[PDB]
Amino acid sequence: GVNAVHWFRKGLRLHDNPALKECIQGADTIRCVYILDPWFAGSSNVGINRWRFLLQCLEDLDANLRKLNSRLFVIRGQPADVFPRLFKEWNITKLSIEYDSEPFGKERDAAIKKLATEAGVEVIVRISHTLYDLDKIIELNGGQPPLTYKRFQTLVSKMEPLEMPADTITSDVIGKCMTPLSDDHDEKYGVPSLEELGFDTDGLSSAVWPGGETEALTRLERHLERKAWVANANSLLASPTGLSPYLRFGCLSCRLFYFKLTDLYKKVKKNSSPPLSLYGQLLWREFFYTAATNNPRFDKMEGNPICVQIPWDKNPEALAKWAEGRTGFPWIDAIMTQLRQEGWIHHLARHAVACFLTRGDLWISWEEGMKVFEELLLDADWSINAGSWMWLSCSSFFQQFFHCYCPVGFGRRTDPNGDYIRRYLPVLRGFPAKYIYDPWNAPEGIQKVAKCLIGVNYPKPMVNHAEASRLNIERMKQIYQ
Amino acid sequence: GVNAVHWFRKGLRLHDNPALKECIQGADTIRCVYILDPWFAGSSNVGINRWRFLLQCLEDLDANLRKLNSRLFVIRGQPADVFPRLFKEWNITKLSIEYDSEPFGKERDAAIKKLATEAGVEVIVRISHTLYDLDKIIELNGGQPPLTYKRFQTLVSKMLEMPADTITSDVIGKCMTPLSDDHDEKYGVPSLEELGFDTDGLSSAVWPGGETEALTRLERHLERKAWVANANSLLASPTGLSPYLRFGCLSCRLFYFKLTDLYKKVKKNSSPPLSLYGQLLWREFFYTAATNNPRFDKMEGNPICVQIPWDKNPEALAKWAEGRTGFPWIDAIMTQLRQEGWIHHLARHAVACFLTRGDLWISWEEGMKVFEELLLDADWSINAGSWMWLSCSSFFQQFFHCYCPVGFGRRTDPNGDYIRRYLPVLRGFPAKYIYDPWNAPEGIQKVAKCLIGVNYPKPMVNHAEASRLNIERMKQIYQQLS
Ligand SMILES: Cc1ccc(-n2nc3c(c2NC(=O)c2ccc(C(=O)c4ccccc4)cc2)CSC3)c(C)c1
Ligand SMILES: Cc1ccc(-n2nc3c(c2NC(=O)c2ccc(C(=O)c4ccccc4)cc2)CSC3)c(C)c1
Repeated sequence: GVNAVHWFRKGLRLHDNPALKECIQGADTIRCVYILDPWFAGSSNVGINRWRFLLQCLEDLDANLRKLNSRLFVIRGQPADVFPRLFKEWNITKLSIEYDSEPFGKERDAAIKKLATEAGVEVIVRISHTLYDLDKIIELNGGQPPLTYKRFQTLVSKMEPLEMPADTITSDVIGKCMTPLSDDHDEKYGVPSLEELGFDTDGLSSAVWPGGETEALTRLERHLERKAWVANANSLLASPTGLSPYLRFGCLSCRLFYFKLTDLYKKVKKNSSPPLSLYGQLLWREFFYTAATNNPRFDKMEGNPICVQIPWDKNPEALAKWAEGRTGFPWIDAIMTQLRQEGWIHHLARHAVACFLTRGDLWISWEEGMKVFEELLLDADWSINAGSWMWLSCSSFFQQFFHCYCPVGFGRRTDPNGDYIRRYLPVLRGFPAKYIYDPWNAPEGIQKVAKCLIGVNYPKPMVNHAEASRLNIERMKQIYQ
Repeated sequence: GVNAVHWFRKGLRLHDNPALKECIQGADTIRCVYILDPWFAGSSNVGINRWRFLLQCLEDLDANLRKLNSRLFVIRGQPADVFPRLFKEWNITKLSIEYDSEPFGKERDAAIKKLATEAGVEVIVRISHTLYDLDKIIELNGGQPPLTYKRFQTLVSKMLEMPADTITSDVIGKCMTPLSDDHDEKYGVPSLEELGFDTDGLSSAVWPGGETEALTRLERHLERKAWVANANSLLASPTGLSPYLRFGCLSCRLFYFKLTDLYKKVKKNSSPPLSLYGQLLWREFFYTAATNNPRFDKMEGNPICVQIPWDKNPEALAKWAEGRTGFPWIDAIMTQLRQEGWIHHLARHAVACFLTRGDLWISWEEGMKVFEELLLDADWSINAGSWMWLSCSSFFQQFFHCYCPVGFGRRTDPNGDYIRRYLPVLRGFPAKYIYDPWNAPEGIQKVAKCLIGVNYPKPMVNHAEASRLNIERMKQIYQQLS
């Protein structure tokens, strides 16, 4: 008969999944697969939050599929080795995927399409990770990706109204489509635990960001309700209505979010032409995906056509202290600790520790910061992470920043009372607000009363910002030439 | 054809702009440009008020140019790299600028003239940032700028130039501005975020930039003064004009004439006193003193600056720069400067004396750098000259008076309203203790809920001890020179 397979990679949801909906059409059987690729492997225990989030997404998908009398099939191995066996054993006729625009996903998917052709399997591809058809954006721009966000905004303004979401997969959508199940399904295709991937979980609290479409749809309605009523040092903390990690994994459709925000704006402000501020970072997300699709070395400086060439220092000792939150600047260290512990930090906090690492203080390549964020950040994948680190290190030709963050000062304006620093660095809980952001300048009496001695209980500033930043500012201006 | 470009740097206005008026004459096209030079980069969020004021000046220029069917072209890059490309691409034949007297500007403008010559572009320079032709003052004085303000007054006594008509739709005539479809994307005015500044913690400006704001303030300022014919003077006034004079949103020559006409109307007299013009001639004086002195902002190697061995104490500087000295008078002024970008002239005297010859004995150069980043109404010449003069670093201006960091505030604002506004942690403290919190009972402290050392910092020096020693240092320095 007609045996269909939907391949989950991103887009880990049943709502607004046009590839899955079209794959079910006319099908006698459906199997939803997720393939754990041993390509992604070798991470240490620091990368646990990404894996935990992913596994919780798969658990949620499996549970939602079970309400449809289906299951999620989790298969371990490389897609190129896995899919030819699946095609033969399940007698597959159709394979569906949500389009992936990133270059190595395009490479992977092109190879899998060749194998599908060899097996006589039709391939269904549908766009649903981004608001727009990125290739149409590139085509409208004469075949090259927009070089600036303003150019991107202008291109997007002329393009056809973004496609509306597809109906959720239901009892009715499935119909008489069925999922054949073996007795040992859970043993052979179950979602893995963290331990099975090798991670230590004995010292592990419950997630601040629980994965999955169910969590995301619940957050969406509360996020919309809170913003209607509205019509800070607590925004540095993880919000129970924050949606960004769910947008990265596809537990929440970005097109549904866009529509729900626009409808909210119309209902609250009684106006049909909202400002860009409404959409937050949705268009910047779309922009970095567009800039990366055709550039397989988007994540590299050397040989990358759109990346200014800058002689960053090689300093792994300084990089580690930055990555591990042991810089001596409580503001910077608190941010890296929150990132390491929970996997999300505020957007302004991302700018602060990125400027600190690259153009501001350490003169270390944006590539190294990207790799640490790649390991630790829940809500940014390869395109957006490479794009943001490039842009924020002044390595994009058309975005020169005139401003350089202060590692002490920026924190004081944001949390005058160092509540944020007292939370993520409790060893400084004694220090008062006048010294909490620069503990080195506190007298030894106030240090001892606080029961933390700089240099012993907490480390001293790793550089002098005034000295370092002035030189790096002079370095960058020379580079422009 | 005849394609003209007017280059805005200062003089961000359409009124009293003789360079732009002459550049338009005989031109087939006109484009007004502002060049964002990456040389000014590297500021932290502390420098946001200057940048915000500038961008609002540019926005206003663009909005007023749009009423003339024109646009402001904002280009990012160095003038020396930008202008040769512009000349070829737009086929420019003339380039106009308002004269800039500062050493840096003269150096930049000489390099751009050489590039213009190489391109076959005629260059138009007209004076309109100052009341007078500064070089004529210098020639009048025998080739050297006046050393003292009184000699300067004497020189201008013997010499103001009159203003040109505002650029109108009639003035533009058949001159037009060719526009690309992507103009806004390519030449639009940048936002603060595009320069890297954090705007999330930012309310609306106390000092909104732009000619339109300045001309509105000018009329209300003149009407208020006609009617009159202080603790609230420490606060920003809705009729204050000084930031607009610095950026050239308000012509200083228009202001001079309107003030003179007001005096003639109200007092029925034709010979006004110098006090009528306030800061206008001191502004002119510092521009004249600096224009030939590229090291005017330095002590060592600067010929008119007395050599004084200030201490290098960056810990003390930061407390002064961040308004954490323990003296609520000094701290309130530095806070108001950081948050808004203007403080009263007498407040400037107070925190300058405190930093240099009064208390901390830190070099006037360091105060100037903090002021250059924070202060909206003083540019390089006036800022360097003011810090030199007020730190007794000018040979011919010796001050016999040392400001008191507690007493001066009390005489100015007895209740302490000013301190309660910019330092609300001391809102509870009564007027007897608000200017010196340390000398107050712990009971009044606890009731006020600010404990010194806990909610606000303690005095960083003993003024009596420090000032006496610094006064002794100063008398010693002068004697070695005499
Ligand atoms: C270091 C870093 C890494 C990743 C992220 N990040 N995460 C996500 C997103 C991003 N980026 C971003 O929004 C992002 C947005 C703008 C710029 C920019 O240049 C720029 C240009 C002009 C004015 C202000 C700014 C750079 C990055 C969007 S979707 C989840 C960030 C903010 C920082
Ligand atoms: C620390 C500081 C920095 C800048 C300024 N400032 N701002 C602006 C201006 C100025 N200066 C000034 O008027 C200024 C005026 C006079 C003297 C002087 O020696 C002096 C000489 C005799 C009697 C009183 C005083 C010093 C500075 C004029 S246009 C905007 C000030 C007052 C202080």
